[PDB]
Amino acid sequence: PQRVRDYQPAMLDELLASGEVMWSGAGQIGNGDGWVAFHLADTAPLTLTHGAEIEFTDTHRVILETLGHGGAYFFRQLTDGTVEGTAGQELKQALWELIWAGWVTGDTFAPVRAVLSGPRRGTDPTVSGRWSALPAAEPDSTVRAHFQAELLLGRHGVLTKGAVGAEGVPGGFATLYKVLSAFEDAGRCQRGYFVESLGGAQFAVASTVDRLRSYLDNVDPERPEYHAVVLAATDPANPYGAALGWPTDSEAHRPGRKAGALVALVDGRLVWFLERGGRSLLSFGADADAQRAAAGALTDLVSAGRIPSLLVERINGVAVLDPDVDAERAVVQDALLGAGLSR
Amino acid sequence: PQRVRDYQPAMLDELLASGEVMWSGAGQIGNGDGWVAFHLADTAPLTLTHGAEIEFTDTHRVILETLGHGGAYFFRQLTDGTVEGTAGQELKQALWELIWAGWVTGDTFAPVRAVLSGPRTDPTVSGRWSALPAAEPDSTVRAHFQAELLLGRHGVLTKGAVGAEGVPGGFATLYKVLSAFEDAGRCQRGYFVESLGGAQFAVASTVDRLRSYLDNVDPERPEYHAVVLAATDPANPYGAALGWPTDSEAHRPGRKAGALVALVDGRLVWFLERGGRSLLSFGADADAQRAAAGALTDLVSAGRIPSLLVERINGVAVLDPDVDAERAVVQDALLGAGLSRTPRGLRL
Amino acid sequence: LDPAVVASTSAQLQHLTPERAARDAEGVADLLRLLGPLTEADIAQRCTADNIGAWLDGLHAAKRALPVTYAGQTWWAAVEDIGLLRDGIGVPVPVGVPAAFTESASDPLGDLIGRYARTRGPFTTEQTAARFGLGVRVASDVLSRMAVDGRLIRGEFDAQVLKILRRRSLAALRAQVEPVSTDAYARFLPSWQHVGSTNTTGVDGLATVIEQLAGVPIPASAVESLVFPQRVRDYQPAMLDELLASGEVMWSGAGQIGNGDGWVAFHLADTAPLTLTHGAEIEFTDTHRVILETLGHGGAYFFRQLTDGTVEGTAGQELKQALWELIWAGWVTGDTFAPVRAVLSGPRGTDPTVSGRWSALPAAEPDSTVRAHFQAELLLGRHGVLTKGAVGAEGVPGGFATLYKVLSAFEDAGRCQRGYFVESLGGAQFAVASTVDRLRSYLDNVDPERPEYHAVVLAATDPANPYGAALGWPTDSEAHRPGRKAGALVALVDGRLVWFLERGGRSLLSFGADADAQRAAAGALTDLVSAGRIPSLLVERINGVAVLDPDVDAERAVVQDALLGAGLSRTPRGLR
Repeated sequence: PQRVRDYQPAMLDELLASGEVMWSGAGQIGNGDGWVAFHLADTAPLTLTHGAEIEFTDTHRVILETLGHGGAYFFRQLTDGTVEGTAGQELKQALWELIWAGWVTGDTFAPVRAVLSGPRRGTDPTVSGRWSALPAAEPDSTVRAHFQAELLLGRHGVLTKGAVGAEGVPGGFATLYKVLSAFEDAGRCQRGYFVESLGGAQFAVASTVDRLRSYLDNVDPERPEYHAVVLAATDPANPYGAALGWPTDSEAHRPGRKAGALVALVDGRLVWFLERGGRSLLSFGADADAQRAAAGALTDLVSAGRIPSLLVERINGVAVLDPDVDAERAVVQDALLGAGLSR
Repeated sequence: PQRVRDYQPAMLDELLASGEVMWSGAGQIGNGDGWVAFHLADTAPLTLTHGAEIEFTDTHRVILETLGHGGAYFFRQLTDGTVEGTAGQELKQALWELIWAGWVTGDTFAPVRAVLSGPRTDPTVSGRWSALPAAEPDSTVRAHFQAELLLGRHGVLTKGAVGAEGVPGGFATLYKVLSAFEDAGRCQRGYFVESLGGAQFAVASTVDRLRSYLDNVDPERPEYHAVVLAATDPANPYGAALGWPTDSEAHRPGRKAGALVALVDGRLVWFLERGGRSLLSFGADADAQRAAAGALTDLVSAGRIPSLLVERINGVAVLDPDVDAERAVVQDALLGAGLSRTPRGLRL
Repeated sequence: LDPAVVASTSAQLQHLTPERAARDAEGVADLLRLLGPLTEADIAQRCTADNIGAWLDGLHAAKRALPVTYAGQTWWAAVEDIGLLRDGIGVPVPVGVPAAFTESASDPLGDLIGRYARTRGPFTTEQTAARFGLGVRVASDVLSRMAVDGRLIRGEFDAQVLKILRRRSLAALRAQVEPVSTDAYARFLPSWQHVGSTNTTGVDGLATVIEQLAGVPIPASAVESLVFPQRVRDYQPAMLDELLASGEVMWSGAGQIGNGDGWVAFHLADTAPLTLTHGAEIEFTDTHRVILETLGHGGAYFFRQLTDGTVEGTAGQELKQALWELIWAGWVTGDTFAPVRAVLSGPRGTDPTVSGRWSALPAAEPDSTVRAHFQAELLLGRHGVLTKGAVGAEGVPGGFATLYKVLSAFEDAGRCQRGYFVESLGGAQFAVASTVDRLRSYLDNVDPERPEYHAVVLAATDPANPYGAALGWPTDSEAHRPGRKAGALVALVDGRLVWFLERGGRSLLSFGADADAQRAAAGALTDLVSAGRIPSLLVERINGVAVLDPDVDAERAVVQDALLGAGLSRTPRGLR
């Protein structure tokens, strides 16, 4: 809802149920939430993963037999054993263990809205939509490499040694660079020294670099714009962590790139950081009311209802709020109080 | 959207996919209009009907025999290596003919929302299409469930409503089974509505609710509540239990699809036919037409119905100098409600 | 205990009246469930159509309401009680039963006699032993232990039945119908002011809610947050501001709050100089004098037009502090409700909190008979039955001793009918006639049933909250005593006032500690939080009086468990 700008959860279920995209969960946080990775129907076997190598117990073995031969099935008909009773309730745990593994997917995206709500005639929603086997991901070949390269060049503006490290392609940058240079030799891409760091091998399609050639700070003295944007740390749009390391300033404590960690960043400089909600803050750099724009952004979020918490913000990286207030820390709580009570 | 005060269509597809209801259309009309019959999923085999009979060409058999021993599929996985170019148009036309007979069922209400949108990946066949569970064979259980369901739907089950409703064995078989109910005691067995003049079984509790609405013995000005209804939704007693007023000796209205009966304070004042172009005032009374007109205008302005700019009556359609009294009141009513007059005689 | 009353009441409790009889095949099973097992020869006395011989077989075939042969002759009993009765006395249930609900996890004979007593009138200890096949003294053993619990008490030749028998007998002693319990009035007053009513919607519904809530001062913070949006089902703060802009209601301000949430008080425009309190009579400096000069002499003016020559500066902030206080007196109103929406926002080019046109309120009517007549009729409109109490909180000038005079002219001429309507209140209790018929509902009937537990949450200073105007506060605790205070929540399930939240989550009370009934108020308050109607989430710092994490209080043990049932978590409170 930060990019679409007009999002109703009934807009995703519509796209899902048509058969345009695939759900295809993979990974797990624990106690629900997990790690969902969308797809597209035409090119699903290309941009999918192999598997998870789960234990494959017998109650797992019965499911994959039914879903194996055909298309989508409901919960109540997944097997013959009655869903009534513990033998029925034990199934849903055996299934959601198969989901996060990435073998079966539900096409409605109602389930993974249930497991987010909480642990609290088939009234339960946690297994409601019809579940289906997932198409056998095409084995790595010459075509999967080409398509993945094009996809990466489309997702990132430029493709560096860093972002390939975060994306975790099989074979590392060493193998991908082979096909990247094959492109630029054939055309379809040009390799230049586009951003001064990150080494001297950055690939980009010649259209992007035009846009990127904008946004440069012109050679003039001028008051900065002080723009503000707030992203999840583990959001693709977040550079810090991919092709851009975390700031060397304030590093003895690792901010990291994990779930629920907001990253408020004024136009280019990483200013704040949140962790496991609105609890622990990290002020990497300090500036005069540049913190104010980030505070405005966080407050606009919590007001709009996008992020759940009310941002207590009780701990700083040194945990100095009430005792022995730091002068560099004071600006943080001050710029915050002008925005939000922090309570 | 009339009996669910707030209804956004995305509210329905939330049910269909969850697995609690089954749409199962079971009757075809013209082109781009059908008979859908929402069943519940717990007791679907009971309220379902046997599959219709059709030509059963070979491509139909291809659509089946795959949906048969399986749960459900997308449109593409029905057959293999057939694109929307030439075999698709034959496969699709084979599908929408297989569903109006009632053998397959969408996993959501998205396609039918399109097939009505008129000819203008394709939206016409999107969701998963499932083979449909065979209807429970007629037995004693089917009979009891249908009888109890009918009693739940209509207030006082009559000999009439069983007529318009399609039940095997006619009203003669129900009276045989409802007598078993009256013996056990789950039904009142009282002469509740007089003109029906039969045996209305009803229920113990409903009668207590039905005994209200009884006209008060003293004289009182009427309340004038106008409630427009589609001519064929079960909340329309006429044509099923009450029967139509005998007017227009030759020209007779019915329960046609797309017609509107606008009844105010119980009595029906008007009748629309096939989306405008015919108004069938039945013994009008002044200032009652005002209420029905207000009903129609709030309906069209809320958007639930495509506007009506085409108007006629029995034979006096538009600006007949032979103007009658009964045609007058209709005019004085429609102009007062603000409906436009003489935009054109026709419409292309 | 009038022998006449004790007859009918013991009759209609036993479902013996011609009205209130089973008319159905299932209305018979409801007999067997409400009161104890009884013989079919007896059931025939309850049901209307006496062809029972098939109704009872229908239940047997459907495997419900099985028959048993214990205690001499055989009589039927509900399946749910076949488990209890089995272990109590007689042969056990046949193995044909599903027996899912049969298995007992507690003492049978402690519950088979209880319902048998709660149903009938005053009864002898000799009869129960015959009905249940017991001896003689073995029965008196139970009646003894039953008296210690609070169920069985003496009734002259059944504690809950004695309450009813005393209530009806006395009410029969004088010639008057039995009054509804004060709990029933607490259920009645909200719905008499449209609380949670879906009939009311749109601006034509808000111009109804106002005319009834006219003249009563309520805090600006609660308006359009907890008092209007509860009764005007959909409420968008324009439809109020659009009303104000026309000549329909005159938003007036009375009282004063340090925070800035001034006691606003709405009035219709036809009847303003009646329901308008006079004024405040504060000292008048130069600025206050110059405002009243212009702002009163003509119709109205903008903000900038009040002063002259010097538009703004350090003089702008002082005059904005002069006017915006002159309004909290009641001498000047705003032409819309847009400024006050800003003052609640706080300090957070043009400047709000002086936006709209400003005007001089009309000269309230001098105290006379017309004002008193109108005020009495209005109070009869707002409260259901106005007692000598609620007039106290409304603070009409002259006190109840001045109202009883003119209110007697009404009852004499025949517009209202005094009586004794609510259980425990004054003897005056006036009421219009059409209301009293509605009040005859909400009358908890004599038979025992499972409570409804339908929670509603008000603001403590909301006119719908009866507690503090008509009903007295529960005297549960004397040290920490609550009252009608701004921004306080009163959550009440059936009129019981189960909670009292104060000043956000800062304080919580536990008046009616009931299992399974704290949860209803918890759920309602959580819905208020989720819908955003409450301005802020709840914090829940203290409970009772500052209960700390160790050393759980027994009376308190259930309140926290109920709070856990809803969204609120175990995060340390006010960690700071």
